Amino acid sequence: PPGPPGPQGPKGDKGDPGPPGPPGPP
Amino acid sequence: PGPPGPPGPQGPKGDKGDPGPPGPPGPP
Amino acid sequence: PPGPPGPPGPQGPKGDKGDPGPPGPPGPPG
Repeated sequence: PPGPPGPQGPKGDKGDPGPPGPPGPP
Repeated sequence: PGPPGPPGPQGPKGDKGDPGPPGPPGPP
Repeated sequence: PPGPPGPPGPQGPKGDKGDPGPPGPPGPPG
Protein backbone atom coordinates (compact mmCIF):
# COMPACT_ATOMS: atom_id res chain seq x y z
CA PRO A 1 0.00 0.00 0.00
CA PRO A 2 1.32 3.51 -0.93
CA GLY A 3 2.41 5.54 2.13
CA PRO A 4 0.95 8.67 3.88
CA PRO A 5 1.02 12.22 2.39
CA GLY A 6 4.31 14.06 2.45
CA PRO A 7 5.23 17.08 4.61
CA GLN A 8 3.85 20.57 4.11
CA GLY A 9 5.66 22.58 1.45
CA PRO A 10 7.91 25.59 2.27
CA LYS A 11 6.61 29.09 2.88
CA GLY A 12 6.27 31.34 -0.16
CA ASP A 13 8.59 34.25 -0.81
CA LYS A 14 8.00 37.46 1.13
CA GLY A 15 6.03 40.05 -0.80
CA ASP A 16 7.80 42.97 -2.46
CA PRO A 17 8.46 46.07 -0.28
CA GLY A 18 5.97 48.85 -0.83
CA PRO A 19 6.65 52.19 -2.58
CA PRO A 20 7.81 55.47 -0.94
CA GLY A 21 5.08 57.26 0.95
CA PRO A 22 3.52 60.54 -0.24
CA PRO A 23 4.97 64.02 0.39
CA GLY A 24 4.37 65.65 3.73
CA PRO A 25 2.00 68.62 3.99
CA PRO A 26 3.29 72.04 2.74
CA PRO B 1 2.95 0.67 4.01
CA GLY B 2 5.07 2.94 1.85
CA PRO B 3 6.98 5.85 3.42
CA PRO B 4 5.66 9.46 3.31
CA GLY B 5 5.47 11.19 -0.05
CA PRO B 6 7.69 14.15 -1.12
CA PRO B 7 7.16 17.64 0.41
CA GLY B 8 4.25 19.73 -0.80
CA PRO B 9 4.71 22.71 -3.19
CA GLN B 10 6.26 26.00 -2.07
CA GLY B 11 3.50 28.46 -1.18
CA PRO B 12 2.72 31.53 -3.30
CA LYS B 13 4.51 34.83 -3.07
CA GLY B 14 3.31 37.29 -0.46
CA ASP B 15 1.38 40.46 -1.25
CA LYS B 16 3.16 43.75 -1.93
CA GLY B 17 3.78 45.93 1.10
CA ASP B 18 1.89 49.11 1.79
CA PRO B 19 3.13 52.52 0.58
CA GLY B 20 5.31 54.07 3.27
CA PRO B 21 4.23 56.76 5.80
CA PRO B 22 3.65 60.37 4.61
CA GLY B 23 6.75 62.51 4.63
CA PRO B 24 7.41 65.14 7.31
CA PRO B 25 5.67 68.54 7.21
CA GLY B 26 7.54 71.08 5.11
CA PRO B 27 9.57 73.77 6.93
CA PRO B 28 8.81 77.55 6.80
CA PRO C 1 8.69 -4.97 1.29
CA PRO C 2 7.42 -1.48 2.31
CA GLY C 3 5.03 0.00 -0.26
CA PRO C 4 5.88 2.86 -2.68
CA PRO C 5 6.27 6.46 -1.40
CA GLY C 6 2.94 8.20 -0.76
CA PRO C 7 1.25 11.37 -2.16
CA PRO C 8 2.71 14.92 -1.95
CA GLY C 9 2.05 16.94 1.18
CA PRO C 10 -0.09 20.11 1.44
CA GLN C 11 0.90 23.45 -0.08
CA GLY C 12 3.17 25.60 2.06
CA PRO C 13 1.86 28.89 3.55
CA LYS C 14 1.73 32.07 1.45
CA GLY C 15 4.64 34.41 2.03
CA ASP C 16 4.26 37.26 4.47
CA LYS C 17 3.15 40.62 3.17
CA GLY C 18 6.03 42.85 2.15
CA ASP C 19 7.45 45.59 4.33
CA PRO C 20 6.00 49.11 4.12
CA GLY C 21 7.81 51.48 1.84
CA PRO C 22 10.17 54.25 2.98
CA PRO C 23 8.83 57.59 4.32
CA GLY C 24 7.66 60.10 1.77
CA PRO C 25 9.68 63.23 0.98
CA PRO C 26 9.45 66.38 3.19
CA GLY C 27 6.58 68.65 2.27
CA PRO C 28 7.46 71.77 0.23
CA PRO C 29 8.81 74.87 2.00
CA GLY C 30 5.61 76.77 2.85
